[PDB]
Parts: sequence; structure tokens; C-alpha cells
Amino acid sequence: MELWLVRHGETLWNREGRLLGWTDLPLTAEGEAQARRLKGALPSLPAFSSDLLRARRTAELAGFSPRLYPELREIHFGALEGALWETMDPRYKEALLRFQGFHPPGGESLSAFQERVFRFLEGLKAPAVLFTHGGVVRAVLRALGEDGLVPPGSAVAVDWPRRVLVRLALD
Repeated sequence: MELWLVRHGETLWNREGRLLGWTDLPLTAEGEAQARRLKGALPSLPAFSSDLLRARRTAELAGFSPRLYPELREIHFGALEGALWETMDPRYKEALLRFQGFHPPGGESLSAFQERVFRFLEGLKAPAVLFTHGGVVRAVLRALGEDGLVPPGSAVAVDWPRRVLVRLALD
């Protein structure tokens, strides 16, 4: 199934290097600019989006009117929300890097996050554009045997659940 996953544009915590999960931050000026550049670069297919502001705004600026789905939310970092990546506990950084055995207090476990994301994707019966987050795109890429690191305001098209089709980044 052809699915286009879009990482929302940047927020202040991107440059600041703080873990951004369910904290509802707005896009930055550049973040909106990235969103606008996506217009005309994404196929006109039914659209879905995380209900968080930065994702919704990205969708709008990109010219879409997406179905809202909390299932497309970034992982809930719980007590780690807002934590500086640079100062995070080695055990936590390791779990995140290896993408496994990660369950922050007051948050969501990576396994529950994956289950939520993949269950949602499984329900899509036709091609669509999905406005979402870095961790969601990385869970998908990693499940497809690839590096799940993509720039804010960039997109990846995949043939779920078989392979990555193309990675799209703009300047």
C-alpha cells in the first residue's frame, strides 16, 4: 500500500535538542516555510494527520484537510517530555538509539508505540498521505530495514509493509 509519511516542520525544540512527544508546540517561522514547500510535492491522495498542532498546521500549509488520528502522534515521552537529548541518561539514549526496551515513567513504551502505529497503518485500505512525527517515520523505516532519520518537513513514500519507495527532502 502506497503511503506517504510526512515529518512535520520544525518547532523550537528541534534546534534546542529537546525530546518532543505529546508537548503541543507550534511550528517556527521556518517550520511553516518547510510546510509550504511541501505543497505541490505531495500526491493528491486522502490525508490523515496526528492531531497535534505542529502536524495539523503542516498538513494545512501543505494544502491538505486531513483526518485527525491520535494514533499518528509521536511517542509519549512522559516524564522525559522536554528533556535535553544531550543530558539524557545513557540507558535511555541507548534504548532510543537501538529503538527498543524504552518505557519512560508516565509515558508510552516503544512496543506500545509500535503497536499503535502499525495497527493504524494496517487499517488503511488505500493510498494516503500521513502527516506525522519523526518517531513514527523512524518506526516505519526501521520496520522496513532502513535508517529512520529524516529532516523536519521532509517525506518518505513506502509500499507498506514491504519497502521504502522514496525519500523526499527540499531546501
